[PDB]
Amino acid sequence: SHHHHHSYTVTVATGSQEHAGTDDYIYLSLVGSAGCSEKHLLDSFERGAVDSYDVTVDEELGEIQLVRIEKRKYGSNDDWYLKYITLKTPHGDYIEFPCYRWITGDVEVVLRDGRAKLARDDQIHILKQHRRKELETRQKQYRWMEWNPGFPLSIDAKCHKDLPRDIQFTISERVMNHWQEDLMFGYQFLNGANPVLIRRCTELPEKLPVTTEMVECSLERQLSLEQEVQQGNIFIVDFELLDGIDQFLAAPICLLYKNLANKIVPIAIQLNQIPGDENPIFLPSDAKYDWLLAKIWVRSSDFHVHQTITHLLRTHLVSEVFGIAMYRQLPAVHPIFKLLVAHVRFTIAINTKAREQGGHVQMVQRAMKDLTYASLCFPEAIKARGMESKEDIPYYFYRDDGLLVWEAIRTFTAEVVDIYYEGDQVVEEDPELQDFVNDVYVYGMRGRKSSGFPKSVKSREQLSEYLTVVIFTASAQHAAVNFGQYDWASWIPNAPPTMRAPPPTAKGVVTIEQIVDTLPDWALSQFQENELFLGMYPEEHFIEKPVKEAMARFRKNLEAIVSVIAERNENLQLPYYYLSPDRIPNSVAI
Ligand SMILES: [Fe+2]
Repeated sequence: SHHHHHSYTVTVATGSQEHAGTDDYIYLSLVGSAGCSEKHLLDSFERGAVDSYDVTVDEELGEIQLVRIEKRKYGSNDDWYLKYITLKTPHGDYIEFPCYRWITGDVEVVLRDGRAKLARDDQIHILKQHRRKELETRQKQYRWMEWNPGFPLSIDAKCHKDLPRDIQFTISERVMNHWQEDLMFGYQFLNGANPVLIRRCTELPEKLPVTTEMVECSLERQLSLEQEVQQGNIFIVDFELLDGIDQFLAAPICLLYKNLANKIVPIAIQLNQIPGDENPIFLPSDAKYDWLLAKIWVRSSDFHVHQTITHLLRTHLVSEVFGIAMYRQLPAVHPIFKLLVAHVRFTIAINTKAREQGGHVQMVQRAMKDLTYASLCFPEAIKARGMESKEDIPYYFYRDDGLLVWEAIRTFTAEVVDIYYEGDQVVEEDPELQDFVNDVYVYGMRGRKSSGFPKSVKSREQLSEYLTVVIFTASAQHAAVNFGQYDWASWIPNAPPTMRAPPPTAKGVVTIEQIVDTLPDWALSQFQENELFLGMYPEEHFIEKPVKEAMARFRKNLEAIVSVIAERNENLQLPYYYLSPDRIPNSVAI
């Protein structure tokens, strides 16, 4: 008798997404250590439904190793999303078999129980054959393809339809009123949509011939400009990557100053790289609209770097690399698959629907040189820009909140790594982990030595760091650069997507008219009702108590971080909440 909620006791859970149900014939087989069962027929599996069956075997099978599912068409094929199967066996044991896959009827689906296993744990043929065939199937279905010259390699799929079925689908107001203010312009380099470019200047670049006389009115400590550099109070945003893209663009240098109120404000702007009479150093002491238009041009450049580099290349395409490497080299039963699969959810499909729908390609090609592993290790990357000291640079909330979430994910990956890897040798000898890391280096990052990506991982520490890169990039870093886009780029003058006139080549000439003639004549910033936020793991790939306790500790820690950020934001002029963990999605899904 069959009991449907909404010998062996078999429970089948159908997904809650639409079209998850099927009307087709479902056959179940049990593979035990002492024999296999005949194919049993189950009779429809509706969306959200849990169907339970009582199955009597012809013989005693021993400990159940695998469950097998075949979907024969009843009339027309009907894709079926299977969440999991469980068994209560004749010997009283309860065994859970995580699936979370679409079943199209094209092949048999064979599931391990949910206890996570390294290759080293699988010594009987039944299990070694399953694992080997799974990886061979994965590496035929998930392949590398060069979409555009020089890009990280992506998925071998022209259309979203061609992907394997499993991986298919107030601040605005403030900007409007204050976008002309030097303070607001400076604030965004630390806490707007693109807070990753500014760095501490340690000597003035020869290509920016600014003098203490030019900026004396902006300096407030009775020091020369070169003395202020040496005291660490001068910062720079340099868009030289835009230089040499041939749809009008510039490649500005923007010099900034930490004033006595400890706020970083712009003090000089050169709109192109090569200094000259027709490339002036604009200053806040210039005519109102000279300085205003210089700033708009920097806002335009920051926008384009942000869209193509900060966002697309360094979070979307990087996350897709990690996701393809995971599907190709880690079987479902591997603990790093179980950990990472929720953080690459939808990443490949999002990128694929974008690709199907010149100068932007060059920007990616030029930024590949800086797409390093160290650049993705958030604490080290902050320090490499000289921005680490909170005593020195006190209003860098992207840094402060990133550090806490980076450290929370690091704590979690370490606990997980220590449950499943007893020492450093087990990490080094894990052949699937080594092939996963190697695919990233060789295929995703093209094998470029200067990427700094590890060729192998040989300790628990190093593996924890590497998993934190993957998870932080897909979750926190993506949210910080994606969800402030409506706040900061919905007022066009603060973020022009195109420019209709060339940059001004002299002072005292631009009018409010010329500013209007230069400027042009929300989708990606929204969350969804389904949205899964950092540490929500409804798909139970892990079923074991130790890792489940580690996940609960991870959530509690993220909850403490939410409270810290909320109490910090209570006292702030303009709250920074993009890195509050209740707002950080698990993955790149938008
Ligand atoms: Fe995104």
